[PDB]
This record gives sequence, C-alpha cells and structure tokens, in this order.
Amino acid sequence: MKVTKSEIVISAVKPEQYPEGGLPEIALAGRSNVGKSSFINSLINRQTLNFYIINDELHFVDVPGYGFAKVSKSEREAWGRMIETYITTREELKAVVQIVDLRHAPSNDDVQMYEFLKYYGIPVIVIATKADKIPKGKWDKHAKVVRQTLNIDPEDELILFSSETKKGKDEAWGAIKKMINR
Ligand SMILES: Nc1nc2c(ncn2[C@@H]2O[C@H](COP(=O)(O)OP(=O)(O)O)[C@@H](O)[C@H]2O)c(=O)[nH]1
Repeated sequence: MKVTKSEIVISAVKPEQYPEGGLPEIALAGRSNVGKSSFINSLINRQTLNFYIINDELHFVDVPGYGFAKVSKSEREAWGRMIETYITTREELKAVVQIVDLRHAPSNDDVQMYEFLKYYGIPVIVIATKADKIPKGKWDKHAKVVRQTLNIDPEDELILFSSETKKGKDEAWGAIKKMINR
C-alpha cells in the first residue's frame, strides 16, 4: 500500500473510545522491544490501544508490548482486559499481526498470545523481524523454529522482516490486503 496518510486518531483506555466509521482494522501485537513500532513506521514510511488511520481506509491498532515483567499487577490485569475485550467484540478486526524476534524461539508469552488469537478464530500474520541480525543462510532454520513453536495454522502467514532493510515490507502489505479482503 502506498501510504500518503497515517496519524493517531485515538488512544483508547476503553471500548467506548474506539473510533466509529467501520473501517477494517489490523491490530499489532508483540513483546516489548521486539520491534513493533519500527515495523509500523516501516510499513507507512515514517496503557492504551492506539488507532492509526491509514489512507482513510483502515486503522492500524497498536497493542502495548507484552511480556515485559517489570509491570504492576494492575497494569498487567488492565492489559489483559483491554485485549480480551477488543479481540472478542471488534467486528472491524480482520487480522492481528503478531511480531516475534527471528533470532530466538518464540517465548511462552508469544505462544500464549498466538493460542489466544486462534481460540477466538482470529486470522494472524506472523512477522519474524530483526532478520538482518541473522545470516541469510540461517533464515530458514530460524523460521522453522518460529513456525514449530507457535504451531502456525496453515491459513496464517509467516513473513520474515527487517525494519533495518525493509525486507518483508511488500509481503507484509500484501498479506494485510488478503486479510482485509477475505
Ligand atoms: N537490527 C534491527 N533492529 C531492529 C529491528 N527492529 C527494531 N529494531 C531495534 O530494536 C529496538 C526496539 O525496537 P522498537 O521498534 O522500538 O521496539 P517496540 O518496543 O516493539 O516498539 C530498537 O533499538 C530498534 O532500533 C530490525 O528489524 N533490525
């Protein structure tokens, strides 16, 4: 997608705050510091659920990074409610881009998130980023580990990505498009 417009529209602490209009939504989730914000900025050339209007045709919905253990119990609880509410009630949601680090096996938190999404029948685009930190010759090895750890559904997608080199950008947009026009 040639992005000519992208800007935050709301930072929702509650579902009442979600934007109206009914445009398709693609939510993004991953471990804190995995490279989610870098992934977003790459695609568009640049305690709340943040909605970004893209080209006035869809919203990216950025979910606060998970797996950061130095968080209060109340914050973790709030995070859980927020995502559970969103995932289970949002009709506009077409897919979640789950971003993981290609360098290592996905974590227990990644697996939990993936299992949660599949439980609710949510289409997922798995992005394994930081690919540039691994020799090209090992990309397949590391991708196989990601695939087997999450046990990725064959209808989901696994795309290797790098915010450094923009590897995966076109493929990621292409997948978002398939998900939106399902
Ligand atoms: N080498 C490399 N570094 C990356 C990549 N993506 C993110 N980073 C770096 O990893 C750190 C965390 O990335 P960031 O997008 O801020 O993480 P976020 O917390 O998930 O939003 C930053 O220092 C980024 O520069 C990538 O694909 N390749």
